[PDB]
Amino acid sequence: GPGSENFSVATEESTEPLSEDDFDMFYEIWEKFDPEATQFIEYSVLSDFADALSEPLRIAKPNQISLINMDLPMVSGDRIHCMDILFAFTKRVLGES
Repeated sequence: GPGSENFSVATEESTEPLSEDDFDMFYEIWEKFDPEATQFIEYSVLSDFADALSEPLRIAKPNQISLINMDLPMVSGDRIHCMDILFAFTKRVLGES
């Protein structure tokens, strides 16, 4: 066996504010607006989706002003992609401003 008891110089345990339960909750609520699993929704229902989540991924209604102030893309000029919505919603929690 090695010396100096602990024998290492580093660790592998990550440090972030989110958990697996946040992403599971996101995908559970996502299916209510994209039951076809296309990975897209319209901006006309993005505000209902934003209010359907649990905290912290929630943006409590009225939320249209918050969505307008995000750097959210569009894929068509009227729809948005699942991962890009997720990113814009977690950006607040992560403190990336």
